[PDB]
Amino acid sequence: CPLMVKVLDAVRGSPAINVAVHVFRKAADDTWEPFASGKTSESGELHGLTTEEEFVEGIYKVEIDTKSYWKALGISPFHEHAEVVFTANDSGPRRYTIAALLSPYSYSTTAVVTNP
Amino acid sequence: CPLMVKVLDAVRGSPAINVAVHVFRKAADDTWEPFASGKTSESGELHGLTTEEEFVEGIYKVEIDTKSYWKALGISPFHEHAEVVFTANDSGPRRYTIAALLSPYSYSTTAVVTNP
Amino acid sequence: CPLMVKVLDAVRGSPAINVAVHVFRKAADDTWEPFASGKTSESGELHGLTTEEEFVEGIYKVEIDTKSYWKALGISPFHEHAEVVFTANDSGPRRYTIAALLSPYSYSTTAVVTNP
Amino acid sequence: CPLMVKVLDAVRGSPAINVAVHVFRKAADDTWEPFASGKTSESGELHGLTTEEEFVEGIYKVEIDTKSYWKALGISPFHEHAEVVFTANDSGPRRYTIAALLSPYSYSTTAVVTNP
Ligand SMILES: Oc1nc(Cl)c(Cl)cc1Cl
Ligand SMILES: Oc1nc(Cl)c(Cl)cc1Cl
Ligand SMILES: Oc1nc(Cl)c(Cl)cc1Cl
Ligand SMILES: Oc1nc(Cl)c(Cl)cc1Cl
Ligand code: NA
Ligand code: NA
Repeated sequence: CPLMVKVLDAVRGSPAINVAVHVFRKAADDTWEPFASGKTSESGELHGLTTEEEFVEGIYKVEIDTKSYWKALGISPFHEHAEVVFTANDSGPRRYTIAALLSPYSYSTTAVVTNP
Repeated sequence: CPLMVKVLDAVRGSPAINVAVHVFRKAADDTWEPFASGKTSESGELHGLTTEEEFVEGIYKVEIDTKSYWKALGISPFHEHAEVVFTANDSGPRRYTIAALLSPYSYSTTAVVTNP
Repeated sequence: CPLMVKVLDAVRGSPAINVAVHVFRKAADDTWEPFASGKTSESGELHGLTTEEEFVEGIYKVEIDTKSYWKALGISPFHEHAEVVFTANDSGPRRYTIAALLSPYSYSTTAVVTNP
Repeated sequence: CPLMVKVLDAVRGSPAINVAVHVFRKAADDTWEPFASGKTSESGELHGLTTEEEFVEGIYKVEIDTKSYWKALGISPFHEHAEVVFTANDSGPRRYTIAALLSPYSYSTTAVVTNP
């Protein structure tokens, strides 16, 4: 698991379950190419997006579909989604956890980067 | 003012209005002495708490009555209050803004310390 | 202004000054069109981006050049930029403040939407 | 583990290791009685503070010693500590995770409450 996403709900005090996440990687022509996608589990975690072999150097975009999450709960939120954009693996392989804390008009994101 | 407090609501995307705020100063016997208090305005801001003459170096505590705020909106929150404890230092810049961003099960706080 | 952007620095406890901000509007073909831009002032604020006449309903993206900000302080940051994507809706209140709080490996953003 | 504390460092993009945490419980005479203490591990987590039997109903204060953490790293931070104050177990036993994200002039805290 070189790439993991974890999402929490600041209104309910709970993991954010069933949040859709789409990952893109910037291509040689400067467009965002689809790279991996999934949804958070009952623990708010999304595991298994990619592998060490496939997760090469690049600029990645992790799109967290916060609007779909809030609307599936019947609430009207402010943001369309949360985008986390970063260069990965430029000094060799690392393990990345992208965490997000969600409210209807606010979110926070942080990264935990470790060296295996 | 040397000290200003600003409170925001992450659920509704609005200032947090009519929130009670109490400021205390640590006394020599390690107890908290009342220092100043008020309620946030329509902009979420509380001005006029103290003066330069009165705001000497020391340890201060800002207590924000977040539980009453959420209950008046019909929401059951997690925290009893939000407390911000810091040292005022004359070497640093002269004006302190204590900002807090509120959700039912979370809050964040940051200090903006500037010189006019 | 109908749209204002404010950026704060969580490491130094200060406004984030001279941060580049680009605003885009989603066009009918799903591409991002340049809409407005500027640099934050000494207060961390960027005023005057647009007018009521120009700021019609639609999807907007605010891109904050956080990577350049940290590099000019001699700090290597995680994110390429911070992006805030939202729908402007005439039914809601009239003035939007997009606030962001920056650290090298995290950021938060909140929307304060008010009526004068 | 009915009570767990997790702490992250937003400057380093890492767990906050070796953070001291003191938990207090409000006594019948309205004072804060020491309840449990410990320090975060290499994963930023603090396990084993208490037991189901001992973690009765009450108002608890979780004090996270952020100043000692930053100073042990040679940095001068703003806050003395972070205090998280909440009523626990008022509707029967629950499991509580208190999470905190730290920067020198800012912190965020959230709670995850689950029913075993
Ligand atoms: O396990 C976890 N990991 C991270 Cl990174 C956060 Cl922010 C929160 C939790 Cl509970
Ligand atoms: O957590 C926070 N986030 C933002 Cl965006 C602001 Cl302006 C202030 C705080 Cl304390
Ligand atoms: O003036 C301010 N405005 C906003 Cl919107 C935030 Cl989040 C924080 C501050 Cl200090
Ligand atoms: O402010 C915060 N932000 C994030 Cl992303 C997590 Cl996981 C936890 C907290 Cl307290
Ligand atoms: Na390289
Ligand atoms: Na009860």
